[PDB]
Amino acid sequence: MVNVAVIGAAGGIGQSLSLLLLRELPFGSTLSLYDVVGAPGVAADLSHIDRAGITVKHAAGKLPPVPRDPALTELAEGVDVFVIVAGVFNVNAGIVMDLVLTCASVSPNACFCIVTNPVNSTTPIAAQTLRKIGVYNKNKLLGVSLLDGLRATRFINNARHPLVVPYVPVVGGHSDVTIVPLYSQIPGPLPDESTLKEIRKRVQVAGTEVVKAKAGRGSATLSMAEAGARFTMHVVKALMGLDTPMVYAYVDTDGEHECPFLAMPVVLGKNGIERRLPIGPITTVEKEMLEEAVGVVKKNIAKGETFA
Amino acid sequence: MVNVAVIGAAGGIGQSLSLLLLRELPFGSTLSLYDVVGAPGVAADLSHIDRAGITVKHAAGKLPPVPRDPALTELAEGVDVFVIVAGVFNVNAGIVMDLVLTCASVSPNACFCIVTNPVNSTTPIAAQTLRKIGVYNKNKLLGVSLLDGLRATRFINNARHPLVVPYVPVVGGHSDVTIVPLYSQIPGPLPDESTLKEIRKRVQVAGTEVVKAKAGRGSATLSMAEAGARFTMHVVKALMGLDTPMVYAYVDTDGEHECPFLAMPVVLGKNGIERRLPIGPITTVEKEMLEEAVGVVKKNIAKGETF
Amino acid sequence: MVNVAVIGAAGGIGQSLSLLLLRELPFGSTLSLYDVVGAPGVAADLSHIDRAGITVKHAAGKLPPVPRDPALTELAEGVDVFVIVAGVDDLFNVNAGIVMDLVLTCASVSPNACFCIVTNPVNSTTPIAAQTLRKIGVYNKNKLLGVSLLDGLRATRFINNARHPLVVPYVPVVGGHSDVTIVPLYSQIPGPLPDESTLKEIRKRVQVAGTEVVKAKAGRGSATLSMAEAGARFTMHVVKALMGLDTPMVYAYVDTDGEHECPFLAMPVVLGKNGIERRLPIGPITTVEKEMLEEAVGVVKKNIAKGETFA
Amino acid sequence: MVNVAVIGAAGGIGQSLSLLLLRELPFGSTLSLYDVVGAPGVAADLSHIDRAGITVKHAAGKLPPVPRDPALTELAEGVDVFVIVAGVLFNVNAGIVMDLVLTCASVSPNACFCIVTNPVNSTTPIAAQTLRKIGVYNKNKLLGVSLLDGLRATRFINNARHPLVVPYVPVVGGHSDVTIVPLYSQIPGPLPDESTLKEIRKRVQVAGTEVVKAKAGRGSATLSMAEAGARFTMHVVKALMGLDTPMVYAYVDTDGEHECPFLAMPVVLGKNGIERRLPIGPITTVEKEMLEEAVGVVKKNIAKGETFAR
Repeated sequence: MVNVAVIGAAGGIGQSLSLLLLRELPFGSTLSLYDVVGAPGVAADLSHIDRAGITVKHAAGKLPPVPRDPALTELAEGVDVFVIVAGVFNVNAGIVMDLVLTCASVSPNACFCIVTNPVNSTTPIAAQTLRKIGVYNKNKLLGVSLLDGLRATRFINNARHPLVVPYVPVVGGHSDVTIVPLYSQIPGPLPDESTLKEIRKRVQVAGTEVVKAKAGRGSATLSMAEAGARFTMHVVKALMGLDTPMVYAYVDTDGEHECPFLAMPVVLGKNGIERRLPIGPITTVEKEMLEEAVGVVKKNIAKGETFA
Repeated sequence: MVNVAVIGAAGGIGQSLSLLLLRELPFGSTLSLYDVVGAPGVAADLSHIDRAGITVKHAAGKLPPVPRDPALTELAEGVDVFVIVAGVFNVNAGIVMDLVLTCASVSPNACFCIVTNPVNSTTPIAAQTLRKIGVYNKNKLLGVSLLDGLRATRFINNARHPLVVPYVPVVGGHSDVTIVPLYSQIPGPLPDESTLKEIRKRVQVAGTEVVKAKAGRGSATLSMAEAGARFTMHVVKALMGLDTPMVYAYVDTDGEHECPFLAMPVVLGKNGIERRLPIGPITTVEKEMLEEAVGVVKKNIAKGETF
Repeated sequence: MVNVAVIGAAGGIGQSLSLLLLRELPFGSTLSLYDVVGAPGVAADLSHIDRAGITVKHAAGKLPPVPRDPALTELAEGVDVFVIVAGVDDLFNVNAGIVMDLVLTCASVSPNACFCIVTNPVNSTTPIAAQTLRKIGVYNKNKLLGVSLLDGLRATRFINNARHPLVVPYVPVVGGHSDVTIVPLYSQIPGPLPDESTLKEIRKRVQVAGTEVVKAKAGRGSATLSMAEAGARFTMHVVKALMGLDTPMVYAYVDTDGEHECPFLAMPVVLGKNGIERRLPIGPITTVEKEMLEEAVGVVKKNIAKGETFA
Repeated sequence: MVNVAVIGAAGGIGQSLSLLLLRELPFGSTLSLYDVVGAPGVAADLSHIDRAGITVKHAAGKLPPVPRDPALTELAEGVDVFVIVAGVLFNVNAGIVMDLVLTCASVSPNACFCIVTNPVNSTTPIAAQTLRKIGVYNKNKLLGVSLLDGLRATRFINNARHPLVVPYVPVVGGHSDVTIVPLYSQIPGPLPDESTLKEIRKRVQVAGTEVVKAKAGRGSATLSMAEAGARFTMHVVKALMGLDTPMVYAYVDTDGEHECPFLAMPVVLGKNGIERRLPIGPITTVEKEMLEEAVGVVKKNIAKGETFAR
């Protein structure tokens, strides 16, 4: 009833994301993997785990890539969700533009989730590609940014033990400074000022901590696989009508905020985004910080939009 | 409550093992990670997932491996379950007997699980390692053999669709040909003779199939991580008195069978192996397969204990 | 999107069944409750639980009963599953008449629905429902089941009590549903079965547990908390198979075409998007179980004829 | 591991409360059912359900009740949580609550008491007086179940803000019909309006009479408090084993804080019971008038029940 495709499934992120998706997909679904190198090896590895009721499809790659690769054209028949996770800005921009053109040509009513690293710039890029073809729904393009909310939630639960909250709202952007946590809109007696400042700074520059631990080897591969798999399950469950979750995602604001591509709460549904909620009441400190984030996001959209 | 340690966690197989454990461990547990290189990087990677109730520790290795190191001893204090997944025959046998020596000197009352490649050979080596120390409980040494059950369940499920079974018994050994799937002891009308031979053969050489598709660049890693993590849930959940599961494993056989280290069903409890069950009824074809399998397993055991 | 209706929700078992169903139904499901008296209370009592995504409807019955109740006809539009648990030396007659009328009223507007029978004289009431559906003109032999999970629950509990740390998830039970017809197949389960002369006592206990419970109640009532646990599980299995989210294997008092000579035995089946899709053979049994089976079948044969003669 | 005793298990609320507790209790625990009439019928009814790892005990009552029932003295040995459910009004119900706490606390002075008897405003302080005569009284181990309001509040708001859904709604005050004050300003998302929040906040305060009206004066919400009572008990047992630290709203005793000694306020459960008492938090002007009035009514109920003990 649902078909989920992963683009770039033989990488570090794609391998772990694929394993978690297999263990949680509903009965009777189907998977689909694609990569230039390593797809056959990964495909005949998940076919041995029992997981009754799940079928795995497979499409091999090609010697150094050519535009509009023929193999991907037959893999994209009848696909409902595309998880575009491929890359290692200039090099990554071309890869995103190449893939969306091939995938959207066969299936034009599907949903897209962007997981490539500079989400601020590749999300608007994908909007231009769908405009040239002539098919574009603003309610079916989402940029995954749930990783920051996972870091904000963890950092507050370890400071107010044994008081535990499920989630924390985060708005703004998703790169380095455009992330702003709204710690005031959660139940409980917030710890103190001049300590929320240290916690708020940690969430923004938490990425550089992981790459420093690896001594410049890699990045936080395991974190985004968990964050990507959680968000992907939200879309499919809402697609079948088994949920109406309220999540935070980098979406296109139809009016609303002056910035056209802010990261604001939404309500998912059968047809995609269903409701766009206002940010809500915020304090003075979170007001000055938010106004600085919107300015930086403005340039990021334009720079990404210069390419395409 | 319960402390779980994964030795050799920065490898390709052990990285997916740790991620799966963090999402299933009970509230208030602990996770310990150790490897020679790359331990801190994995450590400050899972610490960012929220997962309230779980703490994470780690210990870093050093220059090319030396004998028993202080870093491994400090992490091993008060550890209930040890998962040994580390390696690259003689190269792996030397590594395994070193970690068990250093781990068992600080927590002799723990449960040891073996994940490394020569299962029929590394498991008796660890038992001979513990005897030399002075402490060895035959109910607290298990060799993981759940991958064969996962393969045999999938292959038989594809053939009898839409009939689904939760598990399939597998006895014998682990290497290539000692694996004997007992398809007669499952509920249902088995498809047909002269077809089960191919299915039983596919399970025997399923490992070689993955390496060929990888162009001889590696082996299965995503499938072995799932089996290793699933088995550790049974041991931990039973230790804290929340279940008593019946599993198949490559365990010691005191009395019972003639082979000193056959793989047979057991029942797990608050002290480890508490009840060993007989293999049960079999047919003629499976009896012949088990007769040849026993001969190779006996020879495999002797070679490992010699080392 | 699935519609599940519980007929007789204000009785002793209907209330617990409805409460158990409310917490397990899938998102977007709808629950209907009908009874002659007491339906509004159950309705605007269950509606105050959170249960996001589930709507609760109801239709109150009437005065001393009348045939073809107009409220039931209106409530039966757009229904997928019918869960029929409604009833009070002549206990059989009242229940048979009630079931006949209820099936006649419910199937006249939704012929493509599943019927589940939970009224106690199962062996005689299931062929009554089949014959009524035949009389109407619509009858699907893969969409008519009789719940028989209570005996399996009892057998599993007893055999797990016998063997201390060795647990099994289920136990095959074939035959019928009365006290002489239940026959557990203890040979087709893993492990070293305890001993002879200890299994006969267990089988007798499985057969007489109902009278044990009734007598323990000082002759005042019957088993209601246990009977409501089985119906909820069977209904969950049916709805999840119908929606396409599973294909499980169950034991139920279903029809058989061909196979056994007895028209309405209880054998393992596999459920699918169209109800039953594959009936399986009973399997290999030992000699002691064989002797029970031929005696079990004889009583079931005479049970079926009474129900058919009633119509 | 954990022994849970349900007092009054053969009643309308107790029977359904026991059925839900059998399906959700952790492996390795034990149930204990007691009542004056009908205990044997219920006890040998839940033992047929397999649920491997659970043992069901039983203890019959007596003739028309006598003080200090001997049968209730052996069952009280080893219990870890007591769920007082027996009931029929204030004069009759106060005698029953006073008798059972006296017998149970004399054998198991280190257990948790979860009062579910109907006059929660008046019966909770009564049990405090009973425990003081014996000489053992822990204020962190005595709680009153008032979770049926949060269930009613969440369902009513979620039916008007579709498709926006919240998991819980904070409710404080008391528990009868005027002492309930829901705090609808403390939830995420844009609140609907005014002059409609007034009708919603009022319905939560008069919902009990609506259930009785539908029954034509035959009963009350038996199924609702069974679900509410069973869900609340699971929080306490899990926090005793150390498997959770939930934050819940309950009618507890405050060691200072509010001037009213028995307000309903948020708390944090732990290994020893209540581990933290949290401030109510910011509220709006409209809800400020309701809360100030509610405290005045609550004060009478505490003193009305605390003088019956003498």
